[PDB]
Amino acid sequence: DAENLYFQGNIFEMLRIDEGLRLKIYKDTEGYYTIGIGHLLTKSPSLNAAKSELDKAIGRNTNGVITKDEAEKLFNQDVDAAVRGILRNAKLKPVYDSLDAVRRAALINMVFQMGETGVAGFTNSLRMLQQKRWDEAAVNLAKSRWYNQTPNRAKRVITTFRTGTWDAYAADEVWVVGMGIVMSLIVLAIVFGNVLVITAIAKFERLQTVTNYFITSLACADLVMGLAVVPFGAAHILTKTWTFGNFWCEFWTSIDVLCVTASIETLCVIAVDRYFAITSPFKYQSLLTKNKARVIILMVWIVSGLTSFLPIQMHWYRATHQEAINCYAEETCCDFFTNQAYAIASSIVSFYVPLVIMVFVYSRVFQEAKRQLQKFALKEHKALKTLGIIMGTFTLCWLPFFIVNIVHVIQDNLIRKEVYILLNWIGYVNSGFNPLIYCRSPDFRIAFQELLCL
Ligand SMILES: CC(C)N[C@@H]1CCc2c(ccc(O)c2O)[C@H]1O
Ligand code: NA
Repeated sequence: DAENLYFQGNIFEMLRIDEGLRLKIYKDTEGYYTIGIGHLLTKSPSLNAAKSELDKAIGRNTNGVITKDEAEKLFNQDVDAAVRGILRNAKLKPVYDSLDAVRRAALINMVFQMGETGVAGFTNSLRMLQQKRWDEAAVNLAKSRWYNQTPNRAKRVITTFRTGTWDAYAADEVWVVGMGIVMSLIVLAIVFGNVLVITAIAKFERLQTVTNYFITSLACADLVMGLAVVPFGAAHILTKTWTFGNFWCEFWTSIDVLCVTASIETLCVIAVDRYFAITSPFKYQSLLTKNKARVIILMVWIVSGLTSFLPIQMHWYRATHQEAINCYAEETCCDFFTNQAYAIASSIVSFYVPLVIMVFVYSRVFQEAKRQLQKFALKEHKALKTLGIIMGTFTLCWLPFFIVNIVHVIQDNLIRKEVYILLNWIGYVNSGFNPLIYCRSPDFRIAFQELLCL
């Protein structure tokens, strides 16, 4: 023994990967009602009949939703029962003893998906496993109804029978560290680039323009993103729990909407800023005093703090469904749950209103470039590439999330929890992209050369 590295070999982890933990009732690949980790509730298609078995098996009014503690106990029970059925059964016991440790898990994994009676119907494939003809049983087992309905999970178990090793599953562990180091590169990039932007404007007179005053507010929201928002969410995803208590859960949730709102509303302020600086250069400097710009900065942070802490810290954002009420009570749960009132209104204030203003002025900056005092020249394609990056980058990062942000409260279980977090993180990396977009000026290009080399 003496093995506490990561990924031990066991049926416990093997089944977590094939089943996945899911606290609310759901229809499996076939359509049967299931909960927890691959727990079959009932074959009756009525959801109320599924709750009745769950409420009896739990000893509580679950409302179709169980806690992460209850799911683990149903998972060990279904596992311990699959072994008891292998031992009570005539076809399975000889093959279970004849099997080695790793291939015993493959036999338990079938019995926990199909029952003792079902796994025992593989008379030929069990006869092949009996004589240790792994490659021949792997060919046989790939011809069955079981392979046909869940080819992914069957190919993994069949490979575990064939090779006798966990390579069908051990590749899962490489994706954990690869996700982690990628998160570390994201946190370093956002903090590196945005601390550099804020510093160049603070120490350097040539960079204290009105347009950089908005750049500074953008880099401030992006800096808090990489110092506060991103790091706790990386610890959330990797630990698969929340270790900082309930109060810090919502105030991490509060700082997140605070930054993403102020970040995008600043990008909207910049798009209008350059529209006046480009199309009306002379009034743009007469009207927009450094004080008037600072008031515009306070409007964004006041709209953002009202759209982020005020709802969340007042519990207005909260959902009412049972998995939401449980997560609000779990100290270790910090999953995001909202009502359709908040998921919609925040997307308008955070993303959609700024998006429309931005799609409007940037396009108008080019329509009114045409009606000037003058030939298919090269600097227009150069400028056309530049704004395509300014709007192609902002769109690909946040549009996929805020679309999904609206849909996940319109038709439930249409957007997997997994995808909602990935598109959310795909938005988080906008904060690292921004310094590489809005700070390409020769004045910045010099301040960055002197801040680093000299
Ligand atoms: C809860 C944290 C972890 N993610 C949020 C969830 C929705 C949301 C974001 C940003 C701005 C908004 O307006 C939002 O409604 C995302 O970052
Ligand atoms: Na909570």
